[PDB]
Amino acid sequence: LPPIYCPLESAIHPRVHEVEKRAVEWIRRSGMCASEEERAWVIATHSADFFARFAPTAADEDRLLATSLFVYWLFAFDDTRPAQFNALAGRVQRALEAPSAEDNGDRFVPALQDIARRFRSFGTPTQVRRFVHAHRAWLSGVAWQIGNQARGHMPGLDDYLAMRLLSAGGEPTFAMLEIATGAEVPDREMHRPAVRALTEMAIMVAALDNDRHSLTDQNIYSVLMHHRGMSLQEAVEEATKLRDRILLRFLELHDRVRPGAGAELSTYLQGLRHGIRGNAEWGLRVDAPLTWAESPSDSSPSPLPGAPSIAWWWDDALLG
Amino acid sequence: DLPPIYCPLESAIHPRVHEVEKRAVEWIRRSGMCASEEERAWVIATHSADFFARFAPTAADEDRLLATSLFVYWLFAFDDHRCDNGPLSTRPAQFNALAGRVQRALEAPSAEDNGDRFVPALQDIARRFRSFGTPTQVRRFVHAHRAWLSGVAWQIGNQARGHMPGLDDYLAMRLLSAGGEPTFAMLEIATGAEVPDREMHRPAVRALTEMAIMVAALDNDRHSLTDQNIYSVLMHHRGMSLQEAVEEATKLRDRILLRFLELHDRVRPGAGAELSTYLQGLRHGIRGNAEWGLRDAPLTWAESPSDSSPSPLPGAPSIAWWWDDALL
Repeated sequence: LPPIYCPLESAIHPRVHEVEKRAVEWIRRSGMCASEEERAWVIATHSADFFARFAPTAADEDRLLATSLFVYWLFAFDDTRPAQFNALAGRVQRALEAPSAEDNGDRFVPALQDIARRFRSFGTPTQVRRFVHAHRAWLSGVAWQIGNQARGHMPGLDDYLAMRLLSAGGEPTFAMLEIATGAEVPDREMHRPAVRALTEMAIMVAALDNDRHSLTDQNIYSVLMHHRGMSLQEAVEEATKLRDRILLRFLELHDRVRPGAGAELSTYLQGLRHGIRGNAEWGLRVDAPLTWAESPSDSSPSPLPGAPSIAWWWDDALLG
Repeated sequence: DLPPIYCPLESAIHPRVHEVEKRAVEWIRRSGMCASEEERAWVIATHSADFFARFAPTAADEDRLLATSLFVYWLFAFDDHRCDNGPLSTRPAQFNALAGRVQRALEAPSAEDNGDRFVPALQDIARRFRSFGTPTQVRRFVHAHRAWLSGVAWQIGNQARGHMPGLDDYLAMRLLSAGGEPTFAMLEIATGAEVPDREMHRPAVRALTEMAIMVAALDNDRHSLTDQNIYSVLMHHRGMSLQEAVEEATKLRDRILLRFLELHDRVRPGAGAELSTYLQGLRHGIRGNAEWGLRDAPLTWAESPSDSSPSPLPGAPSIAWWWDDALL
């Protein structure tokens, strides 16, 4: 119901329409889609538009295209029993890490191995490893989500946020920023806990803005209605306060970290911000005047009570 | 009828192994990881300090060898109570949630246990790793850890279904499920020798690491001799007798160790000091895994490999890139 708090930079790659054209071509020739109907559904995600908002100045069009292809792949992959899914997650992950892996008629594997080949031609082995690890973390979150559903386990807030941090696909999406820009972030800066907390907070906000398409009954609203005995409206109210409070922490930690940051880490952080805005904006649009909340619905500087898995995001002692 | 192991690698053990084992035994008693005295004695009897003292035998800091040794105890204990034997060993849906809760606890110190006695123990190990490892080395460990849990989740999925994976899926799965990724990723932590990203992530070093892990895994399948292991896989998929499968298994394991030795000899000369140390660790680890498996008494080793082919293994495309030098 209420308008989104997002005081972050909005921009989109100027060559977005050219990337999109090539991406529609790759989707058609990729084998990942059985019928015309399924290819139109994938094309209709507008994933080139989505990702062009994450890396709006990427110098290499090919880089943007490759990264964009994976966002199309991820929406096509998302669209299985836990036991089979755990095997499928293992095979798909192996194919990403081993080019000699063979498809065995699985329609997703050749397409991901084509994305991986492209990533290997542009990115350092280091950047490829970051993407590989982010990819496994997303697959873990999806395995967790499919598990809860098969059992009829509605997770509490803490488990839901931990799981949705992985299952929403934000880890692999944000790990593509460097591959798209070419700006290699040194280990010493990338793995600073402060930078990990910023990455996870960007991911968590994009995930909660995606949930907002209550229009998978494992979502923040279901979780709060089931565990707090709230109505839908009391839960939309409570979800917005949680989310706004996370993005308020992100802006605060970002302003403490940005000043000292080198060129490559600065580009990456601008990416986090472009991606949070891009994610909210793309969700609302998929050129109408959009209204944005000028102010957060909850301004508390404190950790979320009930969510101890994310409280370290607020512990400055632990982030230095 | 069990042929001796081909392992012409350096066997060595930390001179302070007994001092570290004593501290390890006391941590175990205080950890809360063990419900009963029978469990404490089971975990102590793994001799995991002996095990990892063979992986990092010149570790300058005893506290680093202790912390990495604790995770080896933890791993045996978590494998035996939550992965291999209890209600979760055929309940992938419940395991996927545990894998998620444990992995999150490793990455987030503010995480709460929720009635899990394995979690506070892991968090203590994690606190140790963050006290003296770099954030980079901690992330290398965290990522290796999730990789191992994904293998176990795959394995448990296969078990619930009574699905016997083919050779390709079994080697892919077992590369993860046998716990070699997070075991080998603790070398740097024990040792203190931080390997730069550009060296660590080199396809050649990744392949040497996978090969080290795959030999240790198949040495572990041998040590344990329906069940998903190399022997049941070859018996089911090639219609072999146990005896033919034991011989086929030794052959393919020996082929992988030969490629590892061959790639090692090409990479080692140019390696800087930290990558050299890491490499030595892979070698010490393969041998130490095999040797700890067979235990005072004289051990017999095979002098020659049972198969000397220099090409990729038939029926396992997922590992063929270990032999592709243009890619490495």
